[PDB]
Amino acid sequence: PAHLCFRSFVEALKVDNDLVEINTPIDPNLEAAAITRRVCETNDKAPLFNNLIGMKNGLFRILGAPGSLRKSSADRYGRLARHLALPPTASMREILDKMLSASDMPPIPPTIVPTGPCKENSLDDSEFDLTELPVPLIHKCDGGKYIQTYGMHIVQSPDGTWTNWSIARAMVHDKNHLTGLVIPPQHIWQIHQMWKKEGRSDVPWALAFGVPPAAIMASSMPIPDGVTEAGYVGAMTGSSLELVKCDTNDLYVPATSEIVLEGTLSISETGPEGPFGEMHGYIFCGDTHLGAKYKVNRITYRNNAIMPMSSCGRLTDETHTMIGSLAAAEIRKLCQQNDLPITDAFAPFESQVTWVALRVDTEKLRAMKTTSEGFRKRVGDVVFNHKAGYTIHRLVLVGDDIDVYEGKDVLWAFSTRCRPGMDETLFEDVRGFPLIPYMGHGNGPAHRGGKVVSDALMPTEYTTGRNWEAADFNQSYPEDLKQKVLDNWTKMGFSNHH
Amino acid sequence: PAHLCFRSFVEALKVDNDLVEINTPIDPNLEAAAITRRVCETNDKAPLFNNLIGMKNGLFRILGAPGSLRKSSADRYGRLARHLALPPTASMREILDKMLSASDMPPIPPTIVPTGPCKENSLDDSEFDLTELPVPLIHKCDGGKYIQTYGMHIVQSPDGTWTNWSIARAMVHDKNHLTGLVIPPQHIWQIHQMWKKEGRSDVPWALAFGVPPAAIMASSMPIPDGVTEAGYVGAMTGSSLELVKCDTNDLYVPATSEIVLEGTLSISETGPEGPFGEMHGYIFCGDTHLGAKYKVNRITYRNNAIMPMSSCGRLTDETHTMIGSLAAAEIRKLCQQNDLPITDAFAPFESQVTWVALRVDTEKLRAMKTTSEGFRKRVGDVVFNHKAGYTIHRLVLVGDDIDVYEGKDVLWAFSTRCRPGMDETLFEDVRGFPLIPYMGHGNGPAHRGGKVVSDALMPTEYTTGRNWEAADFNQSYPEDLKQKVLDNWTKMGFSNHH
Ligand SMILES: Cc1cc2c3c(c1C)C(C)(C)C[C@@H](O)N3c1c(nc(O)[nH]c1=O)N2C[C@H](O)[C@H](O)[C@H](O)COP(=O)(O)O
Ligand SMILES: Cc1cc2c3c(c1C)C(C)(C)C[C@@H](O)N3c1c(nc(O)[nH]c1=O)N2C[C@H](O)[C@H](O)[C@H](O)COP(=O)(O)O
Ligand SMILES: [K+]
Ligand SMILES: [K+]
Ligand SMILES: [K+]
Ligand SMILES: [K+]
Ligand SMILES: [Mn+2]
Ligand SMILES: [Mn+2]
Repeated sequence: PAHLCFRSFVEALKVDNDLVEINTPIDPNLEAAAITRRVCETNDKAPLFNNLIGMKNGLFRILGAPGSLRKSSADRYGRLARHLALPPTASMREILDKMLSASDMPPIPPTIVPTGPCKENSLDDSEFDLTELPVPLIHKCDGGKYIQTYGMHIVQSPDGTWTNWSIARAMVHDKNHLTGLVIPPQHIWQIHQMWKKEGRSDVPWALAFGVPPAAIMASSMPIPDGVTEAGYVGAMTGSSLELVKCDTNDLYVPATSEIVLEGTLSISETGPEGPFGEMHGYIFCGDTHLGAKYKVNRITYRNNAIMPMSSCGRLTDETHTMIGSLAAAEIRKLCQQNDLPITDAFAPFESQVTWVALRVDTEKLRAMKTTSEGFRKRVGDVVFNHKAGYTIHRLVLVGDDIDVYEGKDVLWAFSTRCRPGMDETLFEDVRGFPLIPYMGHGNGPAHRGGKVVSDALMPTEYTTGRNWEAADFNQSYPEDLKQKVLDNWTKMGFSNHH
Repeated sequence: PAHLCFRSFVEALKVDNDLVEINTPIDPNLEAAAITRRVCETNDKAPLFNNLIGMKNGLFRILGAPGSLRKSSADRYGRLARHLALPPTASMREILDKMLSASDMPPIPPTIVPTGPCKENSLDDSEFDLTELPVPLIHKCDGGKYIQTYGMHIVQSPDGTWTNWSIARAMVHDKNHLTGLVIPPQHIWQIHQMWKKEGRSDVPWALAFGVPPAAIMASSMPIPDGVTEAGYVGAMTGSSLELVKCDTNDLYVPATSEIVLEGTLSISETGPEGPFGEMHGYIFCGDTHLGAKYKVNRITYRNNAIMPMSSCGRLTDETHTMIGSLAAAEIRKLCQQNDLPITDAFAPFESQVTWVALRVDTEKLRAMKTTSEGFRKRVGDVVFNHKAGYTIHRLVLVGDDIDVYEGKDVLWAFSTRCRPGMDETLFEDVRGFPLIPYMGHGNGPAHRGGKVVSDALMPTEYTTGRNWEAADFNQSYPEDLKQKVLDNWTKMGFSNHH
C-alpha cells in the first residue's frame, strides 16, 4: 500500500491525476527545484523528474513537492492523506488525529526481514562519489547541494533503547561526507549528545530516502523523547513496519527505501553548512556556519531509485504543511495532558507556521474561574518550555466559534479580540527558534525569547459566556431567511465543491 | 458623469455588468441586508432593490454594496474607481493617490444653483413619518432601523468658515428623529462641541443620501481639521460641485442628491442608539447607549429615489474598503509631511482594517542613521497622536520589497521580521478606537491605549541594506531559468488575467 511503500505512493499520485512525469532532460542545478518551487507556490501537481541530467548507475530520479497542497479545496490535503491511507478528501483535523492516534496505543515494534528493494543495488566506498550524483542545487544562493530534504535520519541511543527517525537538512561536503543541521532540542541532537558524552565512537547512522510515507510523516512530528518512531508508526498504521539491516552497521532501514546511505555522524568533526533557503521564506547569502559532519561508507538503492525533494521557502511546501501542522497536533495533545481545555490546534499558513491557534472549550474554561493573565501564563509555560513548542513563537487563544484550521478566521479573531500588550504575555526566558529571521538575524538573542501568548478570548468567555453574535450572513439573519436567499440566489441574478 | 451624480453611478454599474436589479418584492426587514451581506462576503454584483416592501410616495429603492469588491482581480476595486472617474482596472495606489491629490491643490469652492433633482419631491413635518418608510433592519440584533449607513452628514462651524461632510451611522428614533454616533475626534463631534460651547441653538443639519460618489468618498476620509470637503472634492475632480440650498435652513446639499433630510442636531438631547453590526464583524446584542439626537423637519427627494446601504460586518464592505484604505492614505501623507520615509500605506483587510502597513524607503532610512526603538517611537507618536490614526491600532513597518497592498506579503513580513515584544513599542497614552471589540468590550479602558508599532524592518535595513533574498520562484532562480520554466509550463503538463 501507498502509505507503506514510497514507490506505491508515487503510483497513487499518478492515479489521482496529481503527478506530472517529466521524461525530457532536467537539470538538477536549479531547474528541478525551480519547477518544484512554482508547483508549491501554485498548488500544482507533484513533478516527477524521470530524466535528470547527471543520473548514472540508476541514481536517481526526483519527486518534488511530496507533501504540498492540491489546488481544489475538496482534496487540498490529499497528498498528506495519501501518506496515511486516509481518503484524499480528509480534513486537517482527521490527518492530525491520525498522526496522534498512536499516542495512547502500545507500540507495534518493527519486523526484521532478510532483504528488500533497497538492496537491489549497492555502491561501496570505492565506487560512489557524492559530488558525481545529480544532487540538486535547490536555491541559487544555497551553500551546497542539498541531497537531504525529505529523507529520514536514523540514529540510536548508545544503550540501544531508543531509535529515532527524523528529518533534518544535509548537503554534500565532499565525495563521501555530508554536513547538516543537528541542533537542540531535536532528537538527533539529543542522541548525538549521548554519544559525545560516552566519548568512545562516532554515531552509527543511516539516512533513508523514499521511505514509507507514514514513516516520513512521523519523522516530521515531535513525538515524545525516548519514543521509537518505528513503533509509533506501527501502531498508527496497525501494521509492523518491515526493516532490513544495513550492510555496514547494525541499524535497520525500511525494506522499501528508495536510497540508503550508511555511515557515521561525527562526535568531533564539523564542516561548513548552509546557507539554505529555509521554511520562513529567506536565504541569507553567504551565511555559512559549522555544522555536523557525516561520513558515508555505503549506498544501497532500488532499481530506478527516486529521491524525494522539498523545494522549500515561501508558501506552501512540506516545511509548512508538515512541520507546522504536526507540531500543532503535538501541542494540542500536550495541552490536554496538562489539563488545559484545548480542543484543536493548527499553525496558520499565513503566520509562516510561526503561530499556533489553540481553540478553547470555553464551557470548561468558565468552570476554571480564572483570568486572562493567569490562563495565558499557564498555557505559555506548558508549551514554550516543551520541545513540541520549539518552532512556535506566538500562541493565539480563541474560543469555540473559531475554526483554527481556517486562517482567515484566526486572523479575524486575533485582530479583533486580542488587545495588543494588555491581552498578551511575552516570554523571554524560553528557547527560541533561530531559523526565524527575527531570531537568528534579528535584534536579540538568536536562541532565547521572542515568544508570546496572545489571548483572543473575550472577557465574558471566562465568566458567563460569549455575549455577541457575528455581523455575518451566517449569524445575523434567521435560518428561514438565509435559506430563502440561497434558494433564490441564481434566480435573482447572482453567481454560484469538487 | 458617474462620479458627480449617484443616479449616473448606478447606470455605470449596470453598464459594467456589476449590478443585479431585483424587481420583485424584497423586505427591508432583514432581507435586503441579507442579500447585500452575501454579496459582500462573496464579492458579487451590487444589488438594486427596485421593489421594496413598504415603499410609498417614491421613498425608496435601495442600492446595496456601493463600495464593495468585485470578484475578478483585474477590476477588484472597480466600484471604487467608478466613484472617481478612474478606469475600473485602477489599482489601490491609483485610487488613494486620486483621493490625496487635492491635498496640495487650492480648493475649488462649490457653485450654488437654484434647483436640482433633489427638489423633485418634498414632505413637510405634517406629511412624513420615518417609522413608515422602508428603512432597513440590517442585522437581526440591531437596536434600530439604520436609515443612515451611506449618506453624508452636513454640519457647519458656528462662524460659517468650515462645512464638514462625513459618514456616521444613524437609526430611526421616532416619526421625526434619528439617533446616531457623534464621537470624538470626528469632525461632526468637533463641530457639535463648538455649538454646545456657544450654547445658543441646536446645530443646523442636513443628511444627504445618494450624493455624488466623489463626495461620499471624501466623506469617508479623514482630511484635515477645518477643511471643507466640498472644496477638496472640487479640487480632486477638477470641477466645482453644484449645490442647492436646503428649504428650511441655509446649508447646501448636492443638487443631484437622491434624498435629503433637513433639521437639527441637538446640543442638549440624547436618545437610545445601537447596538449595530459593526465594521469589525460583531454585534453585542442589547448593548444600547445614549447617542446624539437629530430632529428631521423636511424631506426632499428625487423621483424614484434610491437609498444606498452598507450591510456592514465581516469582510468585505464599505467599512473596510473605504474606512481603512482612506485612513491609510491620509496616514501616508501625514508621515511624509513629518519627514518620515514612508512611500505607501494600506490597511490589510486580513487585519479587519485595524492595522496599517507602512512601506519604508530604506535608502532614506539608512541615511537617518537611527535605530528600531527610535524610529518606532517617532512613527507611532506622529500617527497615534493624530486623528488620521484614530481607527488604527497596529502599525507594521516594512521595507521596500513588500507590497503593502498585498495582505499575504504584509502577513509574511510581520510574522517573520518582527520579533514579538523586542521589535515593538506599545502606546497606552493615546486615543483608542472603542468600536474594536477588544477596546469597548475588552479588559482595559475603552477609549485609551491598546496601540502598537511593530517593526518588520530587519536590522541591516537601518545600516548597510537588505542582506537576504527570498526563497521564492521570483528571487531564488536566475531570469533565464525562470522564463524557461514559464515558457515550458503547459508543455510539461502543468496548469495556467481578466
Ligand atoms: C518536513 C521537514 C522537517 C524539517 C526540515 C525539512 C522538512 C521538509 C527540510 C526541508 C529538510 C528543512 C529543514 O530545515 N528541516 C529541518 C527540520 N528539523 C531540524 O532540526 N533541522 C532541519 O534542517 N525539520 C523539522 C523536524 O523534522 C521536526 O522538528 C521533527 O519533530 C524532528 O524529529 P524529532 O527530533 O522530534 O524526532
Ligand atoms: C464608509 C463608512 C464610514 C463610517 C461609517 C460607516 C461607513 C459605511 C457606517 C456603515 C455608517 C458604519 C459606521 O460605524 N460609520 C461611522 C464612521 N465614523 C463615525 O464616527 N461613526 C460611524 O458610525 N465612519 C467613518 C468616517 O466616515 C470617517 O472616520 C471619516 O473620516 C469621518 O469624516 P471626518 O470627521 O474626517 O470629516
Ligand atoms: K520525529
Ligand atoms: K482578549
Ligand atoms: K470627511
Ligand atoms: K524587526
Ligand atoms: Mn523523535
Ligand atoms: Mn472633515
